[PDB]
Amino acid sequence: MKKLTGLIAAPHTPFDSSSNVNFEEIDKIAKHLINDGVKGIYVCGTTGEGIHCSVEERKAIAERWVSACNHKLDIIVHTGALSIVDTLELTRHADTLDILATSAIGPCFFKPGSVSDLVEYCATIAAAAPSKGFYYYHSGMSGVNLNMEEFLIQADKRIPNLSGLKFNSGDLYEYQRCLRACDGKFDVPFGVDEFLPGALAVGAKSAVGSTYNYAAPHFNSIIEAFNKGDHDAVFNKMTNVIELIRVLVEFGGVAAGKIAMELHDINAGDPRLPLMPLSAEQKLTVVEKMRAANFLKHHH
Amino acid sequence: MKKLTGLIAAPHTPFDSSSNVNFEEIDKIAKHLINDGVKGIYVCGTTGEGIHCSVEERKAIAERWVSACNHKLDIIVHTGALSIVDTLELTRHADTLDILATSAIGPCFFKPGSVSDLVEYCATIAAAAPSKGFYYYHSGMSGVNLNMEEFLIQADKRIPNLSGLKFNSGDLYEYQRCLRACDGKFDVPFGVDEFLPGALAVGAKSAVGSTYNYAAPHFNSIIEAFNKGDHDAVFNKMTNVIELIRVLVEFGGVAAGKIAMELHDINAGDPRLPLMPLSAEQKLTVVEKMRAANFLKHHH
Amino acid sequence: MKKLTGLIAAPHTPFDSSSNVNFEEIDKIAKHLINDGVKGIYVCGTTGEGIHCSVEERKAIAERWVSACNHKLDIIVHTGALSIVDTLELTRHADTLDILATSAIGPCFFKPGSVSDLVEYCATIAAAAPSKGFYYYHSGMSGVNLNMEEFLIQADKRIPNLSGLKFNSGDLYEYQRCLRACDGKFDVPFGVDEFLPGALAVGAKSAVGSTYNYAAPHFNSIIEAFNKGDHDAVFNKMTNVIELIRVLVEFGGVAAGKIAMELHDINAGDPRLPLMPLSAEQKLTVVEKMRAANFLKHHH
Amino acid sequence: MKKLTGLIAAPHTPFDSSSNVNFEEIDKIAKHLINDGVKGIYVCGTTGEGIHCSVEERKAIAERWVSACNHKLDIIVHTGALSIVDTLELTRHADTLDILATSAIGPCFFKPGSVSDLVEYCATIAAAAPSKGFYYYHSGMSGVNLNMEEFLIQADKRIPNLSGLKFNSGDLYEYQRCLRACDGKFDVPFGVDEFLPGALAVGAKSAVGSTYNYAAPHFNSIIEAFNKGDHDAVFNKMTNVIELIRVLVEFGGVAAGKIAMELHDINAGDPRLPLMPLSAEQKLTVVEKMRAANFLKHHH
Repeated sequence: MKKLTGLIAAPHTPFDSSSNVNFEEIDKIAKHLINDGVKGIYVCGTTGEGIHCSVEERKAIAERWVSACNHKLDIIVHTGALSIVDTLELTRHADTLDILATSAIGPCFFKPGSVSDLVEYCATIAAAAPSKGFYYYHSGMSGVNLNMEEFLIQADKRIPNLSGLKFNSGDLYEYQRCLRACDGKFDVPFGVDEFLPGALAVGAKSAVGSTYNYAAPHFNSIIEAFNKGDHDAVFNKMTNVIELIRVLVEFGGVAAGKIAMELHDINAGDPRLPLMPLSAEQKLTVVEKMRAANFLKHHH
Repeated sequence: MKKLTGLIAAPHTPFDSSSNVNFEEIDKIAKHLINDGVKGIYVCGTTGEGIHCSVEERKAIAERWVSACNHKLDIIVHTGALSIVDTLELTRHADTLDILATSAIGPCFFKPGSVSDLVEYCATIAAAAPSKGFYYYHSGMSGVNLNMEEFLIQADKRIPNLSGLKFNSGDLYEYQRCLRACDGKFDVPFGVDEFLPGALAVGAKSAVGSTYNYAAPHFNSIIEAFNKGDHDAVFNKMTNVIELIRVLVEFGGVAAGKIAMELHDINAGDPRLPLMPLSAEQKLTVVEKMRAANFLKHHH
Repeated sequence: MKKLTGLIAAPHTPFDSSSNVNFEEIDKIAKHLINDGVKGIYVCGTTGEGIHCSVEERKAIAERWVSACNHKLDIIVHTGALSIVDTLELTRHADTLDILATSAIGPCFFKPGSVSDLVEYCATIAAAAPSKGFYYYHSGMSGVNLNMEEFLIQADKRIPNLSGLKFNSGDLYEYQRCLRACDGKFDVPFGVDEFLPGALAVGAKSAVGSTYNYAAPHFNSIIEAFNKGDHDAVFNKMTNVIELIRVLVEFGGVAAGKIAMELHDINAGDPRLPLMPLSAEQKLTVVEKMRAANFLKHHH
Repeated sequence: MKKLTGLIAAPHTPFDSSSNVNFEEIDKIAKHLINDGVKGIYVCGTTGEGIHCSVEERKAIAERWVSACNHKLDIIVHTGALSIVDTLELTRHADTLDILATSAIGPCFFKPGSVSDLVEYCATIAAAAPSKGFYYYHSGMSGVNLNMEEFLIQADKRIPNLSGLKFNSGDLYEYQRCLRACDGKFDVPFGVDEFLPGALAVGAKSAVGSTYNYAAPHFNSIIEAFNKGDHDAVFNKMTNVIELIRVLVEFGGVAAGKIAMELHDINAGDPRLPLMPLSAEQKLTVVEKMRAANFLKHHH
C-alpha cells in the first residue's frame, strides 16, 4: 500500500439559494483543488456537511466528484450516517465508483462503548465496499473517545480492506502510537490543520483538512520549509495560519470556510441547518479578514 | 391545550432475525401498552432507535403505530435526523397522520451553540407539520446543553404550534423553571424514569420513558401512592425500580429493555449497530434478573 | 446511630475588611441558626470557604463554632485539604472538640481513580479522629466521580467510625442506591437545596446546604408540607426557592449567600480570592432581589 | 529578559519510609540534574507534590533546593495552594530566596470563571514576591479552562513582574497564540514532554516536565536532532519516549517517575495520599520496563 502524501482537502458541499446541491460549483471546486496543489479529497465528511444531505443527494455528490476530478485526485468517500441502513446503502454505492477508499466517522448518538464494539461497526461497513480501502475517521466532535492505537491493532484482525484512520485530534501522543501500530503498517493522515508542523515533526506524511480548500499552496510551503529544516520560515508562515483560524473561530468553521471559497471565484452558499448562515455584512467581513491574513498566492 | 398525564411509553422498534422492521410485533406492543395502562407513545425516539432506521422505514413505522393503536393512545412522532432534508421529509409525512404532535431531539454532531440557533432549527421543523403540536426533546445524550427555560421563552415568540418539551435530564432546578416558563403555559413531560417520584414532588404531571414499555402498572402504582401521600409505599416500590435499572446499566438500556419485552410475550429482537446484541446466555440472564426485581403484575 | 434530621446549615466564614476571620460574627450566626430552626452545622466546608483558610485559622474557627453553639446544634467539621499533613493536623485537633463527626471532600487535584483508593484516603483521615463519626462529602465540584454506593459498601469494611456521606449531587438514582446500601445502615444527608422535595420524595431525612443559613424557616415549611402530602403548597413554596437560587447563579453562590446574611443583621464580608467580591451596587441588588423572592418570615 | 532554554525539570519531593521529606535525597537529585544537562527546576509543582506538603515543609524544601543547586540551575518555585493565606505566606518567603521566579497553578476547587478574575488572583500572588519573576502554570488538571492568550494580554497591564506562563496542555493552536502575544514578549515554556518535537516545530524554546528528571540526556538529543533537521533521528528517539510514557500511564505518573529515579541511584520513596504507593513487585516492574525503553546513557 502507498500511504497518502501531502494535502487532502475535505471539500464543502456548495448549496444554492434554495439550499439545493449546486453540482456545477462542485465542478469548479475540483478544478481549483487540482490547480492549487491538493493531492486528494475526502468527500461528504464534516466540512462537506455529508450528514446534512440525504442518501440520494450523497450518492449524486460522490458521483459528481468522481466526474469532476477526471482521475487527477485520490478520492475517499465518507459514507457514515446514524442509520446503518443508510450507511450500508451509501457504502455499497461507493464500492461501484472509481475511488480509493470509503470511511466512516464515530456515531455520535449511541457512541461505541469499547474498541471491540467500534471494530464490529467498522467491519460491517468496510465489508459493504470490499474492493476499496477503508479509513475510520477519528473526530473528537463525534464523542467517541476510545484508544485508537488499540482500534488499529484489533481491526487489523477483523477488517481485510483496512487502510488506517484519519486523525482529527490534537493528541499527538496517541497519534505517534497510531503511526507505529503493527510495525507502522497503517496510513494515518493527520487532521488538525493549525497543528500541522507539530504533526510533521512527529512523523505525519499527509494531512486532511478544511483549510486546504483555499490555503493549500500556503500549507504546501510550510511542508517544504519544515522538510528543508527552515524552522524560522515555518514559524512566520504559521502566523498567517493563526490569523486564518481566528476567522473560523469568530464566524464558524463551515460557514466562514464556505465564504472563503469566494477568494477563488467559487460560490459555496450557506451551510444547512442546524448550522446558521452568515449575514451579508459578516460575509464581507470574512473575506476582508481572510485577505488580511496574507496566505493567498496570485498563482497555482 | 391539555397537558399530557400519566405514562408515555417510548416504544422499541422490533427487528426480526434479518434486522428488518417486524411490523406484526409493533401491533402486539400497541395492544400491550393499551392494556398495561400507558396513555401515550413517543415513537421513533431514542428507545425506538428511530435514528437507526431509514426515512422509508420511519414513515412505515409511524403509520403502523397509528393503525395498531386504533385511536386509544396519544401519539407523538420524533422526526429528527442529522439531515434537515430527511427531517423535513419525515415531518411533512407526519403532518398527514392522525397523531398529536411531532418532535425533534437536539442534533448531536454540529450542536446548536445558542438558544436562538436552536429555536431557529426547531421553528423550521415545526412549520413542516403546522397542524400538529411540536415538542423539543431535551436529551443530554445529544450534547446540546443550552438553557431550556430560555428555549421555551424564546420559542414561544417564534413557533406557533409549540407544545412544550420532553425533559430527559436529571436537572430538577432547570425542570422546575421550565414548568413555570410563560406563566406555566407549556407542557413539560419528565424523562428520567428512576427519578420519577422526585419529579412528581416538584410538579411533573406526565413522564415519558422506556421502562414504561414493560413496567407501566408498577410506575402507575408509584404515581397513585405519591398522590395519596403514602411515601413509605413510594419508597418500597422504588426498590424494585432500582433493581430494574441495574439490569439496564449492566446489559445496555435498548438491548436489555428489548429482551424485557419477552415478559409480555413480545419478540423485539436485537438492536441495530452501533448498538451490540446480547448473547443467548445474556438474554436468559436479563429475563431472570427482571423477574427477580419483582415489579411485574399478573394482570393488566 | 441516629440519622440526622431536618436542615443542616453549611455556614460561611465571615471575613472583616482586612480579610481576617471575624470571630464575633461567627457568634451571631450561631445564635441566628439556632433561632431559625436549623438542627446542625457543617463547618469549614465549601460554603464556609474552609480551603481558603490556613490550618491555624481552621482550628480557631472550629473552636469558635463549638463555643458559639453552646451544645444546641450537632456539629460536623470538614477537615479536608489538599495536603494529607494539613488534613491529619486538622482531624486530630477535631477529635479533641465536642463535635459529632469529621468529614473530608474528594481531593480535586490528584483525584482518587478508584473506589478502593478513595476508601484508603478516607480510612486514613477517619482514623485520626476515631472518637467521632466520619462523613465523606461527595461534591461534583471536586471532580471525584466514583460510584458512591460502592464507596459505602467498601468503606463499611475498612472504616470503623463511618457515619455515611453527604450527597451534593443531583443524581437521585445513585442517591437512592446509597440510602439502601448495607440494608440502609448509613446516614446520607442530601446536598442540593433547590432539589429538596425531589430528594424528600425518594427518602431523604436531612439536607445539608448553604441556603439554610438564611432561608431555614421557609425550607422547614416545605418539609412540613411535603410530609402532610400538601403538594400544591410544596410547589408554591418552591417558586420562592427558584427566585432565591437565581440570585446565587447571577452574583455567585458564596458571595451572594454572604450578602444575604445582611437579611438577618449579620456582616459576613466578602469571600476570599480566588472568589471575587461584589461591588457596592451589586450588594444592594442582591439584598433587593432576595427580599423580592419572598421566602423571609418576620419571626424565628 | 532572557527566555528559558532547554529542559526544566519539575523535581519530585522524595519521602522516606515515614512519609517525611527526605532532605538528603533532595541534595542527590540536584547533583544528578546538573550532571544530566538540565538547565532549571520547577519546584513544589505537580510532580513535586507541593500541594501534598504543609507550608512549613514547602518553605524547607525550597530552601533545600537553593542550597543543593549551588547557583548552577535557574529555580522557579511554585507557591500555589487552595488558601490565599498559605499562598501568600509561601510567596513572601520565596521573595527572600535566591531564585528566578515564583509561580501559581490555577486553583482547582473554586475555579477562576473569567480571564479577568484569574489576572486578579495572579496579580495578588506576584505582588507578594515583587523582586522575582512570576509564571502562571496552565495545567488542564486544574480544570481552569480560560483563554491563555488573553490572560497574557490582560495580565501584561496588571502584573509588573510577569514572566509568562508554563503551558502544560496539548493545545498547540493556543500555545502558538501565546508565543506571539504582545509581540512575542513573554516566556512560554512548553509542558507536555511526549509532544516535545511538535512544540519545537511551532516555536518552543524550553520545556518543563517530569520525565526530564531521569531522561534529560535523551530529550536533549531530540532537541539537537530537531535543530539539525534530522527528522528520522527525532522519530526513532520518540519511539523510546513513547515506551517510557506507557510505564507512567500503567503505573501512575508521580509514582512510577519516583521509582524511575532508582535508575540514577536516588531513593524518592512513595507518593503521599491521595496518590497510592506501588507494591514491591510493581516497583521491580517499573524499573525493568524503564530499562527496556532504552533511553538511558551510561554517562552525563
